[PDB]
Amino acid sequence: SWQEKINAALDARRAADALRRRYPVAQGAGRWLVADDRQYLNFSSNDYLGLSHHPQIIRAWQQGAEQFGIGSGGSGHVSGYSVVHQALEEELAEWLGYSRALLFISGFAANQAVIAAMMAKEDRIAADRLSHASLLEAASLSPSQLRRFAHNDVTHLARLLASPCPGQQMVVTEGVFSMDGDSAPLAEIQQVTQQHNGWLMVDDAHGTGVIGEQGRGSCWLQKVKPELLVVTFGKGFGVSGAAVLCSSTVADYLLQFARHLIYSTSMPPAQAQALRASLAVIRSDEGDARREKLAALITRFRAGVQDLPFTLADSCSAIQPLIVGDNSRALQLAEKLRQQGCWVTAIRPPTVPAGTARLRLTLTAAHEMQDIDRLLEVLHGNG
Amino acid sequence: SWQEKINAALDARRAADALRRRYPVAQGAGRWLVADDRQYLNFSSNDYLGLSHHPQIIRAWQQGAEQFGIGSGGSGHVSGYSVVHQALEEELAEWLGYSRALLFISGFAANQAVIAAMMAKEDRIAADRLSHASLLEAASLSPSQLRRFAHNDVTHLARLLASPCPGQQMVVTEGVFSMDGDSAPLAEIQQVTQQHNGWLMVDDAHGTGVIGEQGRGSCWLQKVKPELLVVTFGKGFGVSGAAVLCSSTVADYLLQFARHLIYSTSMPPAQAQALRASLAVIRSDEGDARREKLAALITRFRAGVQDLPFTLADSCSAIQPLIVGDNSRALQLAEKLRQQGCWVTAIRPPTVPAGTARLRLTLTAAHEMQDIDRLLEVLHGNG
Ligand SMILES: *C(F)(F)C/N=C/c1c(COP(=O)(O)O)cnc(C)c1O
Ligand SMILES: *C(F)(F)C/N=C/c1c(COP(=O)(O)O)cnc(C)c1O
Repeated sequence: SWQEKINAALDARRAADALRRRYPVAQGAGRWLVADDRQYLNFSSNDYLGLSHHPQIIRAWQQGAEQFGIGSGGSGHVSGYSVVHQALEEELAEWLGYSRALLFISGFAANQAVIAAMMAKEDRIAADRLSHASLLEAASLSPSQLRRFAHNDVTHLARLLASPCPGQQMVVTEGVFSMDGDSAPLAEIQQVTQQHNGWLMVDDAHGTGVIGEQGRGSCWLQKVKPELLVVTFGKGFGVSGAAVLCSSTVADYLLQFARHLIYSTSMPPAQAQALRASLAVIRSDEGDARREKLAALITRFRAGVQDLPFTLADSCSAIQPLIVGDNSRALQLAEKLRQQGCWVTAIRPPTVPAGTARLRLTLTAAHEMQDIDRLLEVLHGNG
Repeated sequence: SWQEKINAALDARRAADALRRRYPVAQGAGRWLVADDRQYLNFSSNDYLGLSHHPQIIRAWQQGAEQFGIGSGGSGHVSGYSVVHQALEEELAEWLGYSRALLFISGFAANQAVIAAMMAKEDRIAADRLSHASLLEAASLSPSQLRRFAHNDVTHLARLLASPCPGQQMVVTEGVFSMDGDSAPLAEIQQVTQQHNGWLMVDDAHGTGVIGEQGRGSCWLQKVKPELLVVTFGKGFGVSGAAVLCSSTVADYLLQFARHLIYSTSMPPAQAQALRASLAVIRSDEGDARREKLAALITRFRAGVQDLPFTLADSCSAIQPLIVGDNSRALQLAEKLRQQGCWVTAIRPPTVPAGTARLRLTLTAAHEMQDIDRLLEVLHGNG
């Protein structure tokens, strides 16, 4: 029966396997975390530039609501396409150097709409083995053929692409990777993809806003323009939502065929004003200050761990995995950090290679040097 | 090549076939529509209760931002599960009489996460031929078997279910249908689904908030509790987002397996406060007033069309399709309404049966009797 299927998918879970509970917080974004009325240094949010509490972004969200009300009313293809949506689209495209941008309610929605509209059964998707669940989930549902290349292995990607294919090949990878905060080799990737007449799709959720001149992100930093750029706004922009950046003809194609775009409610115009305000801060001198500060905090932390019995991943992004190895080790560590007021989150098997239990630490430009030193002090004292 | 595939999917579109452009508006939700600086009576938004501009909802969105900032910071399974998300979940579940509710960023996302997590290749989805693109799109991507039953045909549904199936059967339908605003026969549908040991999933996007005691929607009005209820908030709630309503064990199942829930950014807490404020208005005496007014406006309009050479669909929801038949007819009509300050949207083949060119009119409780009379006056004068 259905219940037997549900009770048994549940009942058959291992403990230190993959069971997951949600803890409610009063504040979850930026420097601090408030949980059951206790304040903690937050090293687990994705607010990399501390923009979630920026007063200009807050102000734009508030005044937007006064100007436009809240809900848009419907679809972009009906009466839900607001002048604010269109200004934001235009501002994104100009920023990142594309012809067009189309707004989406979330990155999952944007990654899904693209793949769904663009890939057919004859087609092939070549995706990095470590690509985000949203990319892979969609690629795996797609009727097209999914092939996963070894993380960042451009030789493998090359082989995958050179195999006879009855249609077209889309290559998918991330600008900054979710797990480890490492970058893809975009210049080389693009190079083999053009060699095989494929097109490239980059999800720069973790780089957007946070690196590059004016924060333009991984592609712009690396001098690569893929055919599809997906940026999402719930990380360094400090809000929520996403855009696909692309050419005139593909944006026209997506407007005709992308059902998720055709039939979904557009975002509240006030959310779109808050996104324009965030983009403005990101492109400004204040933008450069925040990115410089986050970089100095990363330097301070990486320097401080040299002395510690932990291993760091190859990241110079806000994402800093701290390899502990033994899961009882990690668990005990994480609970110790928490007891000392540093809120961190422990990642253990099966999520990652047995003996890779890591803390997935995040830093933001809202943090201060003395926070990093506290984290370091705490990592020293117990371990 | 890719470009040939894009240029040719485009180039090979028929005109009065399915080409679509987006018109930017200054205001798209509720009584009025502002476009290129002209005001129009808006008969094309999904703001059925006029709540998009309600001052208590606006106020909650604004003060939310002051209390919690904007972005949540990340996932519900990390530091993005706010006390406000949890109060909203609890308030929804209590309202609609379920054990649990899980929040989603949009209805598409919610319909996708459920189907994806719940349906396997052995399983079957039996969906109403007219189910919304989001339900069908997901059901069609699913590895499970999709079978479409004739609109509201419980005899056909019965046959579909009685066919040998190697797994489980999920029945999917809408509380109020998107296209025509008609209701499904939920009591009978549930009845055959239980007969065949299936479970039922209802998407009540178009009924939620707007009918039922305290606005509880189609299921509650019809005394049916399906196993999955999806409600979305961009229509009568006047905001954006969605929830799945379900049992303890299935919510636990969805928290473990629903990747779209596990790895997506949660909605801004301020958006969630605005949703709680909207639910409060909906459950209140003001709630009943708005629903009574929308009902009186529907009565006035349906009564006024009896005299006119158009045909109405079987709706007593805010959705009122006005059948015109001849597409040149519909087009000319719609452009005439617009020239007379009533913003309506014309739906023609191939979207609907040749000779079914209709205006898809919507009314809301923000409208007044004199708006309906203007629309009627305009429908009379030219036709
Ligand atoms: C973030 F880390 F909290 C969730 N990861 C989300 C993500 C997306 C999804 O977009 P969302 O807007 O959150 O629904 C797309 N790409 C990547 C790399 C990530 O991490
Ligand atoms: C509405 F009419 F503008 C769009 N129709 C959306 C819809 C959904 C999708 O949820 P969304 O929140 O807009 O992404 C799900 N079910 C139905 C019946 C409709 O109409």
